Amino acid sequence: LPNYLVTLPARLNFPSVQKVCLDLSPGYSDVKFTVTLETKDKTQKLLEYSGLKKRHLHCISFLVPPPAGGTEEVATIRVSGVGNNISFEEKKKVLIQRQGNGTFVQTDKPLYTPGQQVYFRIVTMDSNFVPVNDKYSMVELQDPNSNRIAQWLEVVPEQGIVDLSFQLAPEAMLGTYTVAVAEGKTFGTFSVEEYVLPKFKVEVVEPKELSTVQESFLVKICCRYTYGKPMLGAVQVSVCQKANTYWYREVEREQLPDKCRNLSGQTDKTGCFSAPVDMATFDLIGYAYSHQINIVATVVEEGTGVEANATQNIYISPQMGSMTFEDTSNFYHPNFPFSGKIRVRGHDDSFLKNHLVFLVIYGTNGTFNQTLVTDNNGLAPFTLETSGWNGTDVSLEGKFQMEDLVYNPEQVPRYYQNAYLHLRPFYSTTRSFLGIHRLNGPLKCGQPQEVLVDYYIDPADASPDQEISFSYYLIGKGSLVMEGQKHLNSKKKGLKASFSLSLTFTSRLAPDPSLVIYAIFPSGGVVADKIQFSVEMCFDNQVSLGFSPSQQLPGAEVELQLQAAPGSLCALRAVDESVLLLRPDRELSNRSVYGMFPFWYGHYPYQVAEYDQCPVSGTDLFSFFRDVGLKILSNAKIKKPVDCSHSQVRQYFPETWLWDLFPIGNSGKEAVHVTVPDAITEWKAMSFCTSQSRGFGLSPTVGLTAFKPFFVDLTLPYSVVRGESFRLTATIFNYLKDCIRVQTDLAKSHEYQLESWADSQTSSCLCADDAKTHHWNITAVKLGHINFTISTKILDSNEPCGGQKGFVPQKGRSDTLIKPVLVKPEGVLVEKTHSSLLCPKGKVASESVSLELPVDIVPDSTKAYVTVLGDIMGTALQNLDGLVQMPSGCGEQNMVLFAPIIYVLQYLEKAGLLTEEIRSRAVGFLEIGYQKELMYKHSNGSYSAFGERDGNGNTWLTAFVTKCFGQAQKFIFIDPKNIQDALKWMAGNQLPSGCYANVGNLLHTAMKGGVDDEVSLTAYVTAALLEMGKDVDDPMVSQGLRCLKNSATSTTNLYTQALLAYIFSLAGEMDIRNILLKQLDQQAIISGESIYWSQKPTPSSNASPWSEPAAVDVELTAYALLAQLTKPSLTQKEIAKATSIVAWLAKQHNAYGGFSSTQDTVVALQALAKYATTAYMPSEEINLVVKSTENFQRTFNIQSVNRLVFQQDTLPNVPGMYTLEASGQGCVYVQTVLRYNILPPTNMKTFSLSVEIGKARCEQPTSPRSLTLTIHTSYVGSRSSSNMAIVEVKMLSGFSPMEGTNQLLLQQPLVKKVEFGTDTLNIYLDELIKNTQTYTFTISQSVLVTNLKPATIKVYDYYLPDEQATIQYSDPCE
Ligand SMILES: *[C@@H]1O[C@H](CO)[C@@H](O[C@@H]2O[C@H](CO)[C@@H](O[C@@H]3O[C@H](CO)[C@@H](O)[C@H](O)[C@@H]3O)[C@H](O)[C@H]2NC(C)=O)[C@H](O)[C@H]1NC(C)=O
Ligand SMILES: *[C@@H]1O[C@H](CO)[C@@H](O[C@@H]2O[C@H](CO)[C@@H](O[C@@H]3O[C@H](CO)[C@@H](O)[C@H](O)[C@@H]3O)[C@H](O)[C@H]2NC(C)=O)[C@H](O)[C@H]1NC(C)=O
Ligand SMILES: *[C@@H]1O[C@H](CO)[C@@H](O[C@@H]2O[C@H](CO)[C@@H](O[C@@H]3O[C@H](CO)[C@@H](O)[C@H](O)[C@@H]3O)[C@H](O)[C@H]2NC(C)=O)[C@H](O)[C@H]1NC(C)=O
Ligand SMILES: *[C@@H]1O[C@H](CO)[C@@H](O[C@@H]2O[C@H](CO)[C@@H](O[C@@H]3O[C@H](CO)[C@@H](O)[C@H](O)[C@@H]3O)[C@H](O)[C@H]2NC(C)=O)[C@H](O)[C@H]1NC(C)=O
Ligand SMILES: *[C@@H]1O[C@H](CO)[C@@H](O)[C@H](O)[C@H]1NC(C)=O
Ligand SMILES: *[C@@H]1O[C@H](CO)[C@@H](O)[C@H](O)[C@H]1NC(C)=O
Repeated sequence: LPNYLVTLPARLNFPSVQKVCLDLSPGYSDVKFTVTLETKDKTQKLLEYSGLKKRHLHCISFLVPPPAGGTEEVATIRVSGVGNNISFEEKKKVLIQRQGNGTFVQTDKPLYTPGQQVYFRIVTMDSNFVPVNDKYSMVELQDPNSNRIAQWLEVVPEQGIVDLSFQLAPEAMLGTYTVAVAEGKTFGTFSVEEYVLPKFKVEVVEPKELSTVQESFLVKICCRYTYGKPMLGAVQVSVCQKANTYWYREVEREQLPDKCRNLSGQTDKTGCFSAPVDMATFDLIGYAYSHQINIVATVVEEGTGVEANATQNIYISPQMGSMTFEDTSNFYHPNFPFSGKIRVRGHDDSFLKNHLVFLVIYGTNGTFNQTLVTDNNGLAPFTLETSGWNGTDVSLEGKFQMEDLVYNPEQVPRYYQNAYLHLRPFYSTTRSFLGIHRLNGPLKCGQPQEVLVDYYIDPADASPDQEISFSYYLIGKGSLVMEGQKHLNSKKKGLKASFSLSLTFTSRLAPDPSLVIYAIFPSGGVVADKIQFSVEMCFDNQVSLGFSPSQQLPGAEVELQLQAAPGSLCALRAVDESVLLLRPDRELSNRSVYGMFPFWYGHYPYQVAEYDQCPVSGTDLFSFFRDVGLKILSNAKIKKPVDCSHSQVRQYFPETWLWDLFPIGNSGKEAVHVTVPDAITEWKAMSFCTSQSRGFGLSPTVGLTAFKPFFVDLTLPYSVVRGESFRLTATIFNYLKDCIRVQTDLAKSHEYQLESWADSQTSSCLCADDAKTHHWNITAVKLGHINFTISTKILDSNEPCGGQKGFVPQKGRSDTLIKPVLVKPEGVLVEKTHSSLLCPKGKVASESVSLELPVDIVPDSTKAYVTVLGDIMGTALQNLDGLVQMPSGCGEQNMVLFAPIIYVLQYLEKAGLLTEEIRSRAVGFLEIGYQKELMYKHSNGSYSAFGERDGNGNTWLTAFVTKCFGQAQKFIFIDPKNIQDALKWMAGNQLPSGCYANVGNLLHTAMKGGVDDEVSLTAYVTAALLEMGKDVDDPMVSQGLRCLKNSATSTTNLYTQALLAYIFSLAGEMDIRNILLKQLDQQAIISGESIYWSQKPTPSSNASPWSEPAAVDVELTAYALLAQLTKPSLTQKEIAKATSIVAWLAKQHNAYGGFSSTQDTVVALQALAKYATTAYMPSEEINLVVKSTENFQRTFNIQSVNRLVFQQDTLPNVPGMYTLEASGQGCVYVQTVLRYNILPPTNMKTFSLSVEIGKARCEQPTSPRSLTLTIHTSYVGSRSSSNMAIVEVKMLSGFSPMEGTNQLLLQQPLVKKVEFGTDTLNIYLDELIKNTQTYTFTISQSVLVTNLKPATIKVYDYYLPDEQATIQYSDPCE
């Protein structure tokens, strides 16, 4: 009878196109076939084909119909063949399933410091490696507290690629961040910590995984600096084996002592110490000790005493070798030779060449032995004659050695990993053979490959005149790739010959494709073979990367050759090799891209898995197609009839070098020139590109070696004082093989004095892996930043440098390093500010400033300038990042750089002056503020002044922060979970009377501005809510307002009156606003035309022209000015009263648009924003006249175009009298700023301040000097307790706080946060009482500076700069 064979994949993908094949044996000229696909919605007639007079295999392709269930659906494949007298039908079940899309997220590094800009990319592709260009609903970024800190909505890719960036905050939240795409369904993570710290690295070079067969192993501990030069010092080693912890507990049993072997010694001139450690010390065998050796190496530097450690754990493994079966199947053909290979490896996986290995054959006819020898690739080929096997199962085992190893049973056994193979005979009803040659190695993709096919045809299955049709099949990834038929006429080649197949491996073919070849004889029998290949993981878009040249000096040019398909867009990544080495994670690799998709599935899915229905009552041709994911319908004898009776510590993470997108032109190649970085390290680079024509591509990881012959290092102090001598330490390092003559020149300048003088000139000779140190005594002369230029260069010297001539390379002859050092003047800088509001109403408006100088002025510190702007807010606009020159490290003090930006933008938007250049600058500032604040978020959602270092949230600061994040949603993104969880916690702390409890107090009495009771807070929380736009019908407002009505009846405090007047100006109860505003007028102090309020007693009448900002008065005056400006329609008499209040608040400014502290700088600029929003006028032309005594004059111009422009000019004239003269129409804000240095006055009016100095060993001149400071302070001021306190400890020149100075102070009383600065240590104290407090820490000297000038210890109330104290301290050995 004639046969048929229908095949199609068992798993059909809805985006993919699949094939269904039909293999017809001859004899169907009257029988018509129709292969239909029967689903739920339709019956799709796939293939419709009648038979021929010969054997003809006819495949078709078709589009997969949509699965009905949205995700997947089981359908029915039906094959029917209707003829004259023949009618038969057959069905199978198949699985249609939606394709998975695999999305990846690549960050430029996987570890960042805070303040670095994080760049990342997002591309979605399908299993055909085609980039998806659909829009994404939401890309958001999450911080370690899982607060949503940025989002981009409706991002459209460019050729499938999304390129995004985010600026980290310079102290941003430490930990693991999360990048979410498409509602959290696909994501990636990256880390942020502080690093780059170590000066040198202790490296354990020789430690590697050990084996119990070693008698001793050599521990090699090499110590080299971070730039690579060796370091001399003493080494101590601790090579221990700890006792294995055991779960069982028994009385009077102790853990065994750690078997150790301690070693000590010194490094050689390579920086390495080495000593063998015998394995007899450690119990290599007992369960009572752990199987790991722990090596602790601690190295103290020769001379300086700098200590560093290293820990490497070494697991011990007894395994000595492995063996695997490659190029073999799990089946065989009887009577014909079965070939294979045996791969043999040692304990380190090296290919063991010419190794005698034993192949043992287990069978029914006896145990037979063959000896094999391996080749240079570690492969041992064999061939077994299956004619003597009688068609039975044979179990194969490859052994290293024949006799079994004899070991003591208590001892840990070393074993050899044998290879095993179970062979089932292929059931054939024919006596023929079909056997396929297999190819060696992972095959190169795209190249045509010739595969040889051996065959024998027994004459009892087919006549020797009959033409023989072999049909072959090629499967990749569980789908049909290639098909064909090889016809062989048995007269031309005989009945024993071979043929070849010309195959080409593409990317759509799997990394493991399957070739199945079969032929049906007229008896219905089948003979087949199945072989799987190893292909390189390729892509249809060839992307290459290349550097030209691949080695270059730092600072020079280099050509970056980038190649892809035409029309491709490429995403470059150039990274320090240390970054790819320290986390070899899922960085983008060919294995990672294939790893996204389940390509390993090549079996029937369980929804359409074909089981053998056995009546349970209490390797053939079908098994080949199931093993490649192919369903099969056939009537030939294809199946066996069913029988039923049952990281590391290697290096730093510096700059991401290159991160750009490059489009590839029509040429297919693109070359750009990039400048090589100054750092001496090797750069690894990779590129990935997308094209709609060729799909995704990926490059090889190519390198660029930035190498310079010699490196120089500058050890310089940061800041020194005038009159001091410091030690400039310059070291010169040689990385070459040869000795070079080097001459190091210190550039002569008039800005410092050299004590070396003419002794500095020489030319010392420096050989290989060698270093020469150069020092200069430098007396500090000029004040300011002084550049120190050192030019070290290689000479063409003929003197004996090394024995032969001194080497001169042709590139890298002269290295020049320039490092500046600040020479700060003595004492403390003082600032004085006379800010003026001149509104020329057509007339000439005039004011006069007198620059009076004190007597004991530190020289050259005198500078003064004048700032002119067309806007009263404009001084704060230029210094939004620098409003207050104070530490901003608490929960509230950070908000001095968040709140004022929001009111400025609301003013500039409502006045329309908001440019995109300004909006882009400002928006980025708020993002840096938002991140710092979230470090003070608690887990419940509230905020405190120091985060979780406080026990609870603070009621007032949470209401203040919530006020700002809601109004920030109009400009930048804010997570609503932060707003809602702050409101959820504050609603819980609302008291029954509608007032708010002061959890964490109402803050300090000059911070808050007031204290009297809890009603004072009920004022602010309701005020903040209404600022946010909340309703009067809001439950937190309405119950809040109900508590504020009976307590507005008999209220006495001046602050509380001005605060309440703001609230009822927002609440709309004008009846109570006017009662409180009139109580303000009777307390108003009018000085000239200025109207302000003050809780402090009235001065005589004299207000100093220079700013003396009472933070009580400044904050208080704005809350009145705010209460005035919330009447929705303003009279010209109310505008003028607001104008009269303004003429005092604008005078108290500092040099940066700030005032004196946190809230007052916020509240007053918040008020002046509401005034400038109300009183905005585009100024026509204001012409300002500046006059001085000694022939100095200056004219500025202010129009509506430069209203916001910061215009500044310094006064060349010595301090005298100056005259403003404002003419035009508009208003011009003019500020006068004076600076000088005086000696710090020992003022002890509000705080007691003293300093004890602990005993340093002055008689030790080669010890890193330690000074132990003991500081005493107390609040002797008028009130009971102070506010939050700063202890500002300026350092001595060349000193630094020791390791653990943070952790020392935090345990000591009242300390909340310790902060080390550049040259100043700031300590936060909660408050200071009248009890003398004592705080002690130790500082050490890192750079020698002599003739030490005194540094300044300063203690001051943060929210009251007027309540301060200042002392000095000096070196006791000087
Ligand atoms: C893998 O990615 C593809 C490509 O984006 C996803 O297919 C797309 O899914 C969307 C949403 O279901 C389809 O848009 C819709 O079009 C219909 C008309 O057919 C319209 O009535 C809807 O309102 C909607 O706009 C889009 O056509 C479809 N694209 C293709 C080529 O079919 C697919 O869902 C992703 N698969 C997975 C598992 O994520
Ligand atoms: C290698 O050297 C480093 C640096 O000397 C060692 O790290 C240090 O370990 C000590 C002891 O645990 C830490 O001090 C402790 O800090 C906690 C708070 O963090 C405090 O409550 C304790 O009272 C104590 O002072 C110290 O912070 C830590 N330093 C750093 C920079 O991590 C490290 O343990 C050494 N490793 C080996 C194997 O020798
Ligand atoms: C993933 O891609 C990497 C490239 O980043 C592939 O690395 C390749 O590794 C092989 C094996 O070392 C190298 O193949 C050799 O090529 C020479 C001809 O240049 C040939 O004579 C040798 O017999 C050998 O086949 C190859 O140079 C290297 N690079 C590239 C670009 O192919 C890696 O194989 C890929 N991995 C997978 C699983 O596909
Ligand atoms: C101390 O040395 C540094 C060099 O390390 C000096 O800074 C340099 O100042 C010059 C000014 O002529 C800069 O040249 C120009 O800079 C501008 C601004 O970016 C640029 O548009 C020009 O194309 C040109 O390159 C030079 O780049 C700059 N170098 C650095 C690294 O900032 C500094 O002025 C010296 N200070 C003293 C007190 O000696
Ligand atoms: C530099 O010269 C000054 C002169 O007073 C001396 O005191 C100091 O010790 C010298 N330092 C070095 C490193 O030579
Ligand atoms: C958070 O607030 C709740 C009250 O809602 C309080 O019980 C809890 O102790 C607070 N936790 C912290 C860490 O502030």
